[PDB]
Amino acid sequence: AQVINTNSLSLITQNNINKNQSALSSSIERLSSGLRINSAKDDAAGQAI
Amino acid sequence: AQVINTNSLSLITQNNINKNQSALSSSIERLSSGLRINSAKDDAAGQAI
Repeated sequence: AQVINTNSLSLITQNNINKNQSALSSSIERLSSGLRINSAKDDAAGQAI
Repeated sequence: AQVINTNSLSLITQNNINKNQSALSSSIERLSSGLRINSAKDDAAGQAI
């Protein structure tokens, strides 16, 4: 290898997984909850209606 | 052989070894730590950035 001070590829991998973790959490919490809005974290325009 | 008081070629050889010694020491210290800069006796722009 060339760089040993930092494993930049590992940083890219972690950055990629962090985004997918949010989608996983949102999917699980929306599946558990009956309501689609799930506590107004989404757009509130339909939430008020 | 002509004279024995001074062995000039020996001194020139010593100068060559001393010149190589700096490169050897720099190589060892740079291999020791990941940082390429390593307390830059080198150019200081990169360390500033």
